[PDB]
Amino acid sequence: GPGMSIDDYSLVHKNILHSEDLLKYILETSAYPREHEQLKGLREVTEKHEWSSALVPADEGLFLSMLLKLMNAKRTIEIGVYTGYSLLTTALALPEDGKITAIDVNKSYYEIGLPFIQKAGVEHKINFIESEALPVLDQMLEEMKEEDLYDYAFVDADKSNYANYHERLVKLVRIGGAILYDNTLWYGSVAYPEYPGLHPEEEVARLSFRNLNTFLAADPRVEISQVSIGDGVTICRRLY
Amino acid sequence: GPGSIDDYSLVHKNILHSEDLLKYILETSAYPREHEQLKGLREVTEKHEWSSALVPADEGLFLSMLLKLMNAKRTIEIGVYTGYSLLTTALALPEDGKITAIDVNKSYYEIGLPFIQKAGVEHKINFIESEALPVLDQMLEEMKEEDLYDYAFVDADKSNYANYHERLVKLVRIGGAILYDNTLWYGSVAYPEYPGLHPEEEVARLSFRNLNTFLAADPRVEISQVSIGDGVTICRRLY
Ligand SMILES: Nc1ncnc2c1ncn2[C@@H]1O[C@H](CSCC[C@H](N)C(=O)O)[C@@H](O)[C@H]1O
Ligand SMILES: Nc1ncnc2c1ncn2[C@@H]1O[C@H](CSCC[C@H](N)C(=O)O)[C@@H](O)[C@H]1O
Ligand SMILES: [Mg+2]
Ligand SMILES: [Mg+2]
Repeated sequence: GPGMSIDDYSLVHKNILHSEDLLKYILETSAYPREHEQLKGLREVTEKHEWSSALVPADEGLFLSMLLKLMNAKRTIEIGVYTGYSLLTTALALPEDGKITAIDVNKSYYEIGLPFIQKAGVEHKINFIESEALPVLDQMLEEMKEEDLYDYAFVDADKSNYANYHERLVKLVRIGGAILYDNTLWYGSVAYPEYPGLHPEEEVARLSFRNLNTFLAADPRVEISQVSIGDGVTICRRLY
Repeated sequence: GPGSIDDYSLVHKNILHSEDLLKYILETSAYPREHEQLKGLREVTEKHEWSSALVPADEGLFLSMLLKLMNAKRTIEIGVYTGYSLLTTALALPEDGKITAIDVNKSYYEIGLPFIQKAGVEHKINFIESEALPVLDQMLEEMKEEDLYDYAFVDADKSNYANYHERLVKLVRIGGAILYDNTLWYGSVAYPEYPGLHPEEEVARLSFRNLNTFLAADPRVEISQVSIGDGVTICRRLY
């Protein structure tokens, strides 16, 4: 209730890889040398923030950048911005005329990263909307034409609500476009029907992801690839 | 020379934190999406002496997804074994897609060939039985700019990836992808020394540490090292 925290949360310090040494090797060898100076800055100030556990990591970021470039994405939607690491990643990867619709309930987080976005010279690509994501997506469904469908969506907002996001995004991303769901392995806790001692919010997210992973594997509208990078990323490609 | 598969130390090591997590991914997200003929090919390969070299099913779906997202049409596969990643590629490509597939050992390919045929995609594949570098070098002297590959999957002799790279950054189009398989070498690349390895395993481990450093510094490409399977490094040609 009234009072003032993130180790009432149980999964903060876990990782899906076998050792922290392997993760550090990947980051130091392959990610940090390829990370834009302004992503480095954004990440380092986020690492001191209360919710740094939620930050998209740098090896995952370079993978998002790679996918965006390989598929020649130009119009994207970013749901769950936090301090803007995945958003700046996207903005740097897109061509100069790329356009991003960015949605987050808490703009104060975004203002932490916004100076780095500005210095990188890519703020002009970003339309930031401070809102719960689902009302925005529902309004887009009434607004958008087939000419305006998105090439790519990155989904990283309310971890209990991805299935509802998916029902909108399979209509807002073009045929052949990509929807990426972040955190679909939820620190490994999805591997069991029951799991001990999580925060109620973490447990709701865990069950949501177990149900989402099963549903997406069964969903004829997409083909999928669940990738054990970061905390699990499920790539979906719209078939019809 | 004077001095086998069951001599390797690392074969059963996971890069994920538990076998249960890996099995979850495979049972939930990979096997339900694996083509019947890929399942059949995997099952016979699991029984083979060199099953440890098999590309796993979750990695397969990731390769397939990359191929479709980038609209690849012409590809090269280096290191075929029984054909799992080759069949993945051939199913992913359009009906008129084409693959150049190179392996020193066609007998391995013939294990998977019946499944490739039943999948109806053998016509996309030009299988060359040879060491890869002589083929790649002959391609360099014949390749026309308009025939450059969209995508290359590199999974052959581990100690030789750096030599393959020097050819492939010229054989794949600008904006095209070169994927190197096994770049985390079961996690053993994470340390300067790693006891208990077969001599060939240690050669590969050192080759990958050098390669990973080299690729991260190579201005001809952008890269992303992905902790899927045994590590896959995606390269994108810049010039
Ligand atoms: N219903 C909702 N709609 C939109 N954003 C939400 C939301 N519920 C939570 N969020 C936001 O989702 C974010 C999750 S963390 C996002 C991390 C970010 N992608 C990165 O690159 O690091 C938080 O910023 C939180 O404010
Ligand atoms: N110098 C060389 N040139 C071409 N192929 C080679 C080679 N050295 C080893 N190989 C081949 O590389 C393969 C490595 S295993 C490849 C696994 C396969 N990509 C899969 O999807 O499962 C073996 O079939 C081996 O015969
Ligand atoms: Mg996330
Ligand atoms: Mg391999």
